[PDB]
Amino acid sequence: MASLTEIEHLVQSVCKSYRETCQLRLEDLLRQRSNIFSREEVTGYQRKSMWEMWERCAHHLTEAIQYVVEFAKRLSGFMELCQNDQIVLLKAGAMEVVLVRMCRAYNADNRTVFFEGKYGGMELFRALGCSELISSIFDFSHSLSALHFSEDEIALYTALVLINAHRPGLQEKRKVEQLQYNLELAFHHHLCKTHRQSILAKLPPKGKLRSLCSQHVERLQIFQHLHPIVVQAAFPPLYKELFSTTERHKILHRLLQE
Ligand SMILES: O=C(O)[C@H]1CC[C@H](C(=O)N2CC[C@](c3ccc(C(F)(C(F)(F)F)C(F)(F)F)cc3)(S(=O)(=O)c3ccc(F)cc3)C2)CC1
Repeated sequence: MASLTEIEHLVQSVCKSYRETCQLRLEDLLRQRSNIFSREEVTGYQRKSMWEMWERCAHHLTEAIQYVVEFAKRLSGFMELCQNDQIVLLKAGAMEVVLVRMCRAYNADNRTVFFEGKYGGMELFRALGCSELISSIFDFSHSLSALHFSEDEIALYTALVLINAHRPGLQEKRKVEQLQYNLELAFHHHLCKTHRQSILAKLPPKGKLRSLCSQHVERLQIFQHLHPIVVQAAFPPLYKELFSTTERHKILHRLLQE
C-alpha cells in the first residue's frame, strides 16, 4: 500500500480540497485586521438579547460547518467510507475542524476575532452568558497562532482531525485506520520536506478540542432550557441535528448525497 508518489499526490490533493472549501480567503482576513469595531458597535452587541446572540452564533457556526462537509466530500477516501462512518466522523469532527480553521480569523497582536464584518475582542460576546467557553475558544486560537501554520499545514492537520479512527461507533474501523495512516504520512512527509517536524510536539492535545466541543454542548443545553422555542424556531436544523440531544441525521445525509 501507498508508495511515495501516492503520498505526494495525497498532499497536493488535501491542500487543493482545503483551498477550494474555505468559507473565507486568508488574504481577505489579513487585509480586514485594521477594520476593528467601535465602542458604540461593541455596546450594540453587548446590549443584544442572549437568545439573539446565540441565534447569530449558531448561524455563523452552521455556515462554517457547511464548508467542512464540503471539505470532507472532496477529501480523498472519505466518500469511499460507508454513510454510517461518514456521519460518525462529521458528527464528531466538523466542530473540531471549525475550531482549527478559526485561528485564521484570529489576530494574536490584539486579541481579536473576525465576526460579522469587523474584528472584535471577547467583550463582543458578553450576552451569550458563556464566558468560560469564549475564553477557552480565544486561548485555543491564541495557542494555534503561536505555531504560525501555513495554509497547507492547516489543510493536512484538519484532514487528520476529521479522519480519526478512535471515534465510537465506527462500523469499518480498519478502513478509517488505513485512510488515517495515509493522511498521517502525507502530513509528516510535507512537514519533513518543509523542515517543520518541530510543530508536532507543539500541537494541542486531543483533549483540548474534545473539551471545547463538550463545553459547547453543555452551554447549548443550558440555553435550550431557558429558550427552547428559540432553538425550535430560530436555530438552523443542521445545528440542532449535530448538537441538540443515516438514522437521526437526515440533513447531514442529504448534504452528503449531493
Ligand atoms: O472556513 C473558514 O475559512 C473559516 C471557518 C471558521 C470561521 C469562524 O471563525 N467561525 C465560524 C463561526 C464562529 C463561531 C464559533 C464558535 C461558536 C460558539 F461556540 C460560541 F459562540 F460559543 F463561541 C457557539 F456555537 F456556542 F455559539 C459559534 C460560532 S463566529 O464567527 O460566529 C464567532 C463566535 C464566537 C467567537 F468567540 C468567535 C467567532 C467562528 C471563519 C471562516
